[PDB]
Amino acid sequence: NPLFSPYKMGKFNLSHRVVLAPMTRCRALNNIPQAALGEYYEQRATAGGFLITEGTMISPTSAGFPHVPGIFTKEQVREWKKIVDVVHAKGAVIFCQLWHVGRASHEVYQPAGAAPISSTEKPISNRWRILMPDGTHGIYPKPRAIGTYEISQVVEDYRRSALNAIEAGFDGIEIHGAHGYLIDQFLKDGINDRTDEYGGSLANRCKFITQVVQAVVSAIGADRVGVRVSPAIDHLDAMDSNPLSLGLAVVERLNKIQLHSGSKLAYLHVTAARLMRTLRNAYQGTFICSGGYTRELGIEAVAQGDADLVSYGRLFISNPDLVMRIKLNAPLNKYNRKTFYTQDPVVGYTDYPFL
Ligand SMILES: Cc1cc2nc3c(=O)[nH]c(=O)nc-3n(C[C@H](O)[C@H](O)[C@H](O)COP(=O)(O)O)c2cc1C
Repeated sequence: NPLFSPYKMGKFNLSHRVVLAPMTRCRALNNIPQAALGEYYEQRATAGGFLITEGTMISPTSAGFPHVPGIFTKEQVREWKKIVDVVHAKGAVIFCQLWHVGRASHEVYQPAGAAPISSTEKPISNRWRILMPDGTHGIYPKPRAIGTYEISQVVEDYRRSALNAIEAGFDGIEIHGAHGYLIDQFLKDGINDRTDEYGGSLANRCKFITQVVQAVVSAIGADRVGVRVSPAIDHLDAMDSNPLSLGLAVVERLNKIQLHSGSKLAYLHVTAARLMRTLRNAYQGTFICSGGYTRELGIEAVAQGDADLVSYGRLFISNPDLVMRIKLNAPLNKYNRKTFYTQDPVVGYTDYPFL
């Protein structure tokens, strides 16, 4: 089983290649990490195993879900440190995913009910609805297209959040540039209708993610920085006319950032020759594949060299010992979609049984 051959992910030595994918669970009440999160990640932590936390707010305007953790206040760093210690006390490596939803927000999630910010003024179409704090579903509003000065301010929010994560004890961070959120709103030409230096050509549309990665790399180091993208996922109207060309353009800038920094990024994380094999071959460094992978598909991806690590999402919600179950080829538990985003600290969160 190649999933349990060790792997060197920069400075971190992993004992297996099963990774916990980032998953918003909405148990961080009032954007403050709770003790339930520490129990949740501890259940899933393994000695030498890699964990990626739920998307974490970088600023008061970055949230589009209820009760998602932040890492932009000192109270948030204080609470995150207790969760990181418990995870580290089981021998695991943990990255904090920095997450800005962009236009994928709503009045109720914004300070003073302000409009969400984005690369464009176009809202997410009527086909998608946002989850509201009371469990209902609302309408995505018109975002406010930000200028270039505000862009550099959002980049500074990524930078300050990356330092706060290291302050909390995180081994590193992952840049959330997937699933049609703020960074994807600049990447995809189905959303980015700008005419300034951040829109139009592939180079202009890759400029925002390039500045975000360079800023956090300069702050904490490249080997503590992971990047996640999803060129071929159309979530929230995040379509590109050429997802392969866009994905290869992003890899080219990531490869260049590593050359200009003298170090490799922690990894490239792609969720969805296959599109995934093409980006892996083009990227000079560690590759994590994500999306619909099983035990056999993950074994095969590592054996054929398609990826170095495999992240599992939904199966990790219902199987806290998913790493052990994959090792023993033990039957897995079903997950309950109803409690994906509820607020109970136990029900549908930490009460999924171990083997
Ligand atoms: C409830 C839920 C929350 C998720 N939250 C995030 C997130 O915050 N950031 C992210 O990049 N992906 C998020 N994802 C996507 C997963 O990380 C993963 O890419 C996707 O679930 C496919 O993995 P799987 O088929 O193994 O479940 C989430 C998925 C689910 C089901």
